[PDB]
Amino acid sequence: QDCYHGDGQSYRGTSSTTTTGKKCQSWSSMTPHRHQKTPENYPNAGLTMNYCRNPDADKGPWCFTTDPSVRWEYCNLKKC
Ligand SMILES: NCCCCCC(=O)O
Repeated sequence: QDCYHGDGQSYRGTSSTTTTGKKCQSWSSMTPHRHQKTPENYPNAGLTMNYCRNPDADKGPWCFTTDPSVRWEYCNLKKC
């Protein structure tokens, strides 16, 4: 099962697609979106490849988007 539990900071699945069906930008890529959500900045977060994560304590997993126009979105993951 690829779901999450409550806030999903726990998650470590390899779901890398947006809520709207967009590819997730890779965490360390500063293209298209430059940001500070790097493993250098969050060594415990699991800010690997381009999978949905929660380095910020948000309500659920998300990622930056490869759509230059859409900086970030929630992930297409379910609460389990
Ligand atoms: N936690 C949801 C919003 C992500 C904001 C990304 C930021 O620009 O650092």
